Amino acid sequence: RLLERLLPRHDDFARRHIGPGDKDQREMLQTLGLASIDELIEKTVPANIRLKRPLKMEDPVCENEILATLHAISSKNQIWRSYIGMGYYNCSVPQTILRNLLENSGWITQYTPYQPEVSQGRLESLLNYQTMVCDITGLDMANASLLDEGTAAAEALQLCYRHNKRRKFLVDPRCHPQTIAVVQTRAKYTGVLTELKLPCEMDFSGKDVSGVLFQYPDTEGKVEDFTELVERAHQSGSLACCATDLLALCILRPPGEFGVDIALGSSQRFGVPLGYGGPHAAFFAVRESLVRMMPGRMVGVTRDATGKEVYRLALQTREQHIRRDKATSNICTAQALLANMAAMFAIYHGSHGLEHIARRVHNATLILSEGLKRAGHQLQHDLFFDTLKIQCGCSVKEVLGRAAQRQINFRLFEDGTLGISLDETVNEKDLDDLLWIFGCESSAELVAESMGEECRGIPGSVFKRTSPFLTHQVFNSYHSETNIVRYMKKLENKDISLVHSMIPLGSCTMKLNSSSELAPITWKEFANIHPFVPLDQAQGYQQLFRELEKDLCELTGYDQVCFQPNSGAQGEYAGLATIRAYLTVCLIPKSAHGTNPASAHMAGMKIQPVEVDKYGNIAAIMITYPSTNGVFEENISDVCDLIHQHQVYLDGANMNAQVGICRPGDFGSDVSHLNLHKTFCIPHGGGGPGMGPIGVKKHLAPFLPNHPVISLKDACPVGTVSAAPWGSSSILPISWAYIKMMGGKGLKQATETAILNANYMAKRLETHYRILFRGARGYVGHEFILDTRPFKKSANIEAVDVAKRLQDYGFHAPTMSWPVAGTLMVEPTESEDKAELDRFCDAMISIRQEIADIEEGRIDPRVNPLKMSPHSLTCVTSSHWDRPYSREVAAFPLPFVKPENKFWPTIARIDDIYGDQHLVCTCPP
Amino acid sequence: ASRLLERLLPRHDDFARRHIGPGDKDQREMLQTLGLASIDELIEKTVPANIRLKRPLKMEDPVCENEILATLHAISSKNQIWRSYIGMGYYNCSVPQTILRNLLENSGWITQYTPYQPEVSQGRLESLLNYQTMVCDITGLDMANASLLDEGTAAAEALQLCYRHNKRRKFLVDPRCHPQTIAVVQTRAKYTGVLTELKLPCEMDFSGKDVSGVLFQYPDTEGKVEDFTELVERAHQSGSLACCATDLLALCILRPPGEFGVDIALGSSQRFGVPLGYGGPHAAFFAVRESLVRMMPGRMVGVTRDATGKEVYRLALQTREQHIRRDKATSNICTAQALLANMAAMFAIYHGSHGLEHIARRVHNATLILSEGLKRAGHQLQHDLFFDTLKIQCGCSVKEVLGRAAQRQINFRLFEDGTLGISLDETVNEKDLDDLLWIFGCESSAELVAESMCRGIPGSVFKRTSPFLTHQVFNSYHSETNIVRYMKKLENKDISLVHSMIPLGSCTMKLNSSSELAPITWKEFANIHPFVPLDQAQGYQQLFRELEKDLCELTGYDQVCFQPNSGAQGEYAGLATIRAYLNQKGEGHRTVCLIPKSAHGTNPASAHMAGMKIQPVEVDKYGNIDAVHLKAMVDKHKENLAAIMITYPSTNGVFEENISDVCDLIHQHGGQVYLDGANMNAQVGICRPGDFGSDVSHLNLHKTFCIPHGGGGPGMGPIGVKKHLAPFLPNHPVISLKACPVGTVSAAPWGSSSILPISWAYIKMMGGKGLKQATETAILNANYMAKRLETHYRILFRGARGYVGHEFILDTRPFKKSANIEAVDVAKRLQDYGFHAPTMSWPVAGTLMVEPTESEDKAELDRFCDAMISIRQEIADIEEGRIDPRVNPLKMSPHSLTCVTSSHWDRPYSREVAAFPLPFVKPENKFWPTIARIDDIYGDQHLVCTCPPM
Ligand SMILES: *Cc1c(COP(=O)(O)O)cnc(C)c1O
Ligand SMILES: *Cc1c(COP(=O)(O)O)cnc(C)c1O
Repeated sequence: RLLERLLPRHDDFARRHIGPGDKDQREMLQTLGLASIDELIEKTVPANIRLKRPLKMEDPVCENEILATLHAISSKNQIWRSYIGMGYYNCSVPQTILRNLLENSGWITQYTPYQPEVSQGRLESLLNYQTMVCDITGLDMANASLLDEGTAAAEALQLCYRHNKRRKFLVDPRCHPQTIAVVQTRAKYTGVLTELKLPCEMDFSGKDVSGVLFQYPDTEGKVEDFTELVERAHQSGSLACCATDLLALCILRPPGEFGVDIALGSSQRFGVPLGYGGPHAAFFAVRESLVRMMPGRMVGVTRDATGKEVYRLALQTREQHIRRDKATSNICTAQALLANMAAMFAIYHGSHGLEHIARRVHNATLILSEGLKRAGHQLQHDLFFDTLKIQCGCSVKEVLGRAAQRQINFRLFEDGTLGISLDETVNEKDLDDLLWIFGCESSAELVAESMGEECRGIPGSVFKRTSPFLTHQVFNSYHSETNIVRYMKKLENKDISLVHSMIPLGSCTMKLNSSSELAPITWKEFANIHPFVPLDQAQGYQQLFRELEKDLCELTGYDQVCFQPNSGAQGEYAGLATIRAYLTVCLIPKSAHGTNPASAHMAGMKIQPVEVDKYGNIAAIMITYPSTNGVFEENISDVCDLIHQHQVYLDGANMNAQVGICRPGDFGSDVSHLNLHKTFCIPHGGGGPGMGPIGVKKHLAPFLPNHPVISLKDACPVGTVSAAPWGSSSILPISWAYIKMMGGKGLKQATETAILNANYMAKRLETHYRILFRGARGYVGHEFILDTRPFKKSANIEAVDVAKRLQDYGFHAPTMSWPVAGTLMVEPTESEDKAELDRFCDAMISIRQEIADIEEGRIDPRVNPLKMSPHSLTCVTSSHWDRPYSREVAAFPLPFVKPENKFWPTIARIDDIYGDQHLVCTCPP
Repeated sequence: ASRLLERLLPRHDDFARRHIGPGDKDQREMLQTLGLASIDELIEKTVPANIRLKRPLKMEDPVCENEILATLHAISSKNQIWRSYIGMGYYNCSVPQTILRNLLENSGWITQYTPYQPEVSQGRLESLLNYQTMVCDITGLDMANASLLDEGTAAAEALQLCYRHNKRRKFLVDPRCHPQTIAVVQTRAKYTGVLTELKLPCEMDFSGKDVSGVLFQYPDTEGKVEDFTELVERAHQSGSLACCATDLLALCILRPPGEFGVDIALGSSQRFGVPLGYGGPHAAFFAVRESLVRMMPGRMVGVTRDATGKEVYRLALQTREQHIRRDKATSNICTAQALLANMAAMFAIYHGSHGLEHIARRVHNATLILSEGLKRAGHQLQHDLFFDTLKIQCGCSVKEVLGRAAQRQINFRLFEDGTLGISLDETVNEKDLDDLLWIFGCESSAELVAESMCRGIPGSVFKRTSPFLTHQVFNSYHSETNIVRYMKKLENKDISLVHSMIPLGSCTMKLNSSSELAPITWKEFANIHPFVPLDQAQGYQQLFRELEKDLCELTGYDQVCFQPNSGAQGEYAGLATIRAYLNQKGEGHRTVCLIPKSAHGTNPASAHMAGMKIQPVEVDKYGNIDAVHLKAMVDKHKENLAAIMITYPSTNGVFEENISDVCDLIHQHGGQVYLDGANMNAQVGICRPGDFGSDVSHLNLHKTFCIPHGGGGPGMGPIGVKKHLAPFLPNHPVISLKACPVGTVSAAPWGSSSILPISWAYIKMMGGKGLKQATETAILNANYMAKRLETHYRILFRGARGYVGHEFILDTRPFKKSANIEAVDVAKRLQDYGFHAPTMSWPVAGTLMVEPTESEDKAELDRFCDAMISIRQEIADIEEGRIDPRVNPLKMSPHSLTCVTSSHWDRPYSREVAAFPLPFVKPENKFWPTIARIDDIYGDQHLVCTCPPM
């Protein structure tokens, strides 16, 4: 149009997202000996599996309009005061943690702390989170987060099965309903029988029961003594698992002190938004003797090469990347970032501030309780923390009518009674609205005057907490705003992130997490809605779900998406369970991510491994296209046809090599998870949050996950896989914004440049290191493997030496020893420009020459920069220097590493064995 | 006495507990160190009894931090965000979100102040050098400063520069300059003694050789692009200078002032990625020819060497500024708009010349399109050639147009003569063009108008053909990934409040809280045009009233004027109001202003700018105003006495015993009392300047009331006045503030309105109790530090009973004789201990002045005292011969990373002593000075004030 020539688009976000401009791409193409981008794709991606017609999507939205566009959606939501409860409680998110951690690119762009020596910040903070959970729950050791409350409870069930092998598990029906549904789904496919029984109905006599799950306080609000239940279970060989609340436990005697084996719940009310379901770090802590069976990551204390006390992920042999189908769970990405928010919450308040918040909430509930009783309403339970169950003396409708006038939501119980869960945000004004809602012609002031100040409730009961918590210096040091900012910065600056340098982690897609994408996750219209609100309050979210679904259906070739799964691994489990509901043998290549076999074990499938040939190539199969080695298989249609002849799950984690070029649904796949936090810009967050939505073909849609609280429907659902119906809803705007900004053209170009960048790097490094696997005509997809294994024989150099030595050149290492042990796998993504790629290649080329010096007797084979790496500031600034290379070689190996940009590894090399032999997983004194 | 509810259900939080560092335990220990039982005893012994409050501050109940944003939202949502195409120097722009998030809302960019200590400030120094380079390239002039306050104040500075250059008393102003620009220039001329004349180029008479300079605008306020070559040449042939107000976006496609002979180019940098802000803050630009640079106002970054010979940055030719030359300085300006200059530089780095040309072409073509649509519809365009601004005579009724405009919530500029101004901007899309065309009754769409259309600037002789932004810095960081990395690189070179206490005397480096900062980027504050109709800014009005009333109550004044956009502007404004009052009263012969020699350099400069005869008053050996010399000087000038400028407490941190007497004395002899409020952090909740005889004070919101220091701006300097001065307070020619106004001192009626919420939020969160406690702890902390250092260094001045206020001076001068150690040695050596130095060599040369503020806790204060105590022992080593006097830690400081990690080490102390002097300085928190010691003389001898190659 002539308008478009006179008045072009204001901006094109693809130009900001994609690093290499025109000049870079031409030069990279010259380096590959190719005339154009299309030629590269034609020589990489098999012709017969490419798209017929280009992605059909909306015209791209300029970056300078994306927030107004999205506001037109989010403003459709209504922000009521929700006192629904059910595991989500509004809280006061300290603005300084929101600003300096959540909206800080130096906290949120890094991923899992695999490389500890450039990750001590987030490792300390996750150690703070564990310490907090252990102190408050009263149990011995806690993990570095699970996905949500209900999954954490399923993991408790699974832990119990792993401990004693018994096929029965008793559930208290007073657990939250979404918790029950997720535990029953896991039990169903793991082969364990669950029974809904109250403590008095629970029969342990038969010595068949693995464990019991109850809640404290329970879903109705009641505080109950489980000492006797726990003792009865113990005398019959069963374990006792307790879902709980960290705020409640600030004044309640905790599960640890009435014999509980496993304590779990959500950390959400410790300073994290409602988020319309997530993301929230769940907690999960166990007795000392159960720790070998712990799920997820767990920070421990160890030594470095100098003997300094330092942090690192401990007992890693439990996890998916080592033990695969024999692992303690399929979980990979958890909710590291939001665990760190909650730990900062507890550091900022201290035990003293958490007691103040908890007492205040409880007294506000006690006050409301007396007001309602005065007015002729009936309270079902005398002792509670923050939650009342009310039989209305007057009409329930007229109450709800008034409640609607003050825009307040209650929990509507099946039996016609009401749930009210007060929280940290509740003040006098709200109590007055609440008392007016129930027709009590008395204010909160006046009700309080005739209560007196004899202690009542929890402080006046035998359930009074007497044990201390958060006595470590870290929880009693950073209470001024000035101090917490300084502390958050100190830990930030220890962690190498995307504000520093490329993090080319294979199968992680460390691409740009844009500001404009990130902004909306802290908008009140997304962050401050309770997941279980009536749907007329969440019509903005509905529209977001539809638009993102439709877009994702179009990129993948599937028919319907389910947002419920809140990690890739959860999507695999969900996808496999949907295949089983539609219908047990699951074929899995040995090249598959460790989540693949673990998910299948969790979904109750018999795993048959399939071998990989020497060129790297190969109820259901799990495939990945491209290969977890970055190579496109020539005849993937044939594999899909073959399985269908006798369903096909396709792992989507490598979709950044596909988008706008080919689609898994077009070539025979029935179901895929997508990693939104890897391909679609959700921030990696130090190891979470992520989302793992599954696209399915028409025929699987009737069996997709449902939810017992908010209904997601010929339906025949597999069950329920996450605590919240659409998982971590509040981070979904990030991927919607990427997609709507990029458009069809931009998304295609991003995939193009991801492949270009990976091949350019491989090309540059091919005469220095072996590129282990390639496609039929020699080209890789979006990543490649450098075979460092030969340097073991020639120089006694291991991949780990190269990993640590890279830190000295200003780079986080690529992915290590997977899919192939003793190798590096490299994924630059599209967001990094030529000069950044050239620095990484030059660092590797220079390291190659260091290996050559050892291979040639030019430098001591025991004491060289590779074996002594990383080189800390304390090492390099010491007066003591007794090494046969200079300090310049150690810390500034090439001229692009300058004092002006020098990132310091904060410690010497990590000792892996020592920490697991001296297991300490709480902040030491 | 409390309600039962308040005991069962106390306040959710108290922000004073987060703002004030020392808790109960700290304060008890500090009190023990002072030998005092309680806080009240301290105050009783510090602040004289007779000037203290008779009753507590009467203020609203404090607002919990967890409700402050909801409370403020109830005010801000009263504003209406229309699409404003008013123009008049403010043009909506698309603020790149990544710069907003990673710079504006980064505490690592905004908490630091003026880059006095260059070796821990190279980041923001490079960025200000980027800003200068950008201005110089785009304007085509030789050297630019590191920001002025706004467009109109920059134009007044041009007038003043011209007077300084040639001493002629006439200055010609084009009436097609923006009206607020004219009003601010006329106000400055009025009190400086220069006569302005409003004359069009053809009416301008340069032939008498009595014209200092001329000011015109390009494009002018009506939108027109005109050739000023001949005007400039005529002025030059008669000895006058030519000053040009301009627009940086416009100049991306227009040949700039540099290429038609202009001597001074200025304007606002606001379009380059900074919000409308309902007036501010925006960095103004100001650039000059090579030969005029000695007379430059403000700061200016220059290139120099460090001790190793490395190329590095620092503030250049500092002898021009207020802190050195005082009343002989090139201006009174101190705090400028450093942070917003850095935003605009990042804007230009992110877009490059190529992206700025794209934005500018797009805006211009959007205007050309609108232009053809209006002509088709029967409306008359007054000027053929424009950038983004049309002047329209409506073919139909103006009312029916404005009626329709109101229906699409669009504002135009209403000219006095019944015509309309429309200024398009970067935010204007097809949809808006269509609304605009519908507004004027053109039934054609933008698409259709465009189909029947190079013309405009590209088709004219005004086409820009000169390049700009050819340096690598403007062609390197176009990916979002790169610009984030670049902003971080510069952030991490700058020590800030995310690292350690910055105890800068006379700066009040207190907490800039997140919850206070959050609202400044709310659309309801950030995206309103300063000249909108007032029914669109009723939230702002309510904010102004509430903050005014609160500030009136803390100060004892009757009315506040928010127009002045720095403390120094408030001084100038306050002094000018005193002169207008005196003129009204029959007493304009009174021009003498008495100023103690201890006064901030802004004091004498402001008085010179306001046209007062300065008489210095001496200070005695005890640090007080010399009562004999004062009495003499009062008597000498009693018939001509206009004012005194005092500071309570003194600029040395001491409370004067008889300040009432000083005020009474001046009032006895026919003059008014101006009180410099910059030290109000020692007063709030305890005493009030209005109660003891003061008539007028500026307050520094960016010092006492939590506005972020921003690397040297932004600030606000509101003046409180007594009833009798209120009729003479500044007004504004566009939005009426009323009366017999002094004139207009800032471009925007309430200055930088969008940062005012920060101080409102501090005040409403703290309450009467919290504000008092903050002042209490500021005084406690300062005395505790002085107490701990008194046997190692001389505390130069104290109050009558031995106690200081909120700051104190360490007399380091004796170490010159005993060890050949200068204050600067101590300043640089402190960097090695992880601290930015305190304020240096003012009020007393060769000394350090220390202000911890209330926001820092005991352990942080103890770290600073231990660093000083340890440095004392280093000085002792030189005094007693234990270490070389030339080569020791103090003389070699700061110690950079490159120095300490070198293989070559030839110093008589260890690397550990150099970089980790005490155990609290650890690898895990080590802040590195990024360069060796700065060479001060070399840079001023080899003046280079733009980014050098590569
Ligand atoms: C990264 C990745 C996953 C991620 O699973 P999460 O639970 O989201 O961490 C799964 N599969 C493959 C092949 C991956 O590369
Ligand atoms: C900071 C200051 C000023 C002027 O403030 P600006 O905002 O920089 O103009 C005046 N007097 C004293 C004592 C100051 O500290």
